[PDB]
Amino acid sequence: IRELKVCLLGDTGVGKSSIVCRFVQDHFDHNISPTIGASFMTKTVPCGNELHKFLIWDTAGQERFHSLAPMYYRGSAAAVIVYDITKQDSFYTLKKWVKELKEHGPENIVMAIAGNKCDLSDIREVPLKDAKEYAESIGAIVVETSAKNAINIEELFQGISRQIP
Ligand SMILES: Nc1nc2c(ncn2[C@@H]2O[C@H](COP(=O)(O)OP(=O)(O)NP(=O)(O)O)[C@@H](O)[C@H]2O)c(=O)[nH]1
Ligand SMILES: [Mg+2]
Repeated sequence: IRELKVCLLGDTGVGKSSIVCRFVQDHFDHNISPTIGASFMTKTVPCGNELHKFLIWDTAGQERFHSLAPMYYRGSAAAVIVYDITKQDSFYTLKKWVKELKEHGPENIVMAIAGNKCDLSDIREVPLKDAKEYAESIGAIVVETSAKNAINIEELFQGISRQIP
């Protein structure tokens, strides 16, 4: 068993809790309420010839909670930074989280970007190519996901697993 601390960063409403909830519980609630404080969940996944037990810290995205964020991301093997493909604002917040992360988190932290709500493509505001370049220009992976339709949730975490010895 290889314990991996992962933290979720992103603006409110982007789907951080929905992603974890899909990953861990294989469940989606359209009426999932916001997170107050933080939420911890865990899932063990076989990767190569070793087990990866993800210790997932799903942080509350709301403004009043930013002041509590360094507590969860410090000591993290990886950080999942989530935007909402349907709101471009959520994509600039992603950049502000990346910055804080390169300044206050582990020197060697795995960066993964999730372009959540990809099922709402008919209202897309963030092209995949723009997110792919940004990810490449920061040594991060990018996957467009949908917690709703279970698209690339498992793959998002296979992305983290792949970038570790
Ligand atoms: N269509 C669609 N809706 C989604 C998807 N993921 C999340 N949502 C919806 O988006 C809303 C916010 O989801 P949530 O997971 O709470 O986001 P959050 O970033 O965790 N919220 P908070 O930051 O306040 O804790 C909810 O209504 C949720 O059902 C998705 O892939 N597709
Ligand atoms: Mg939440």
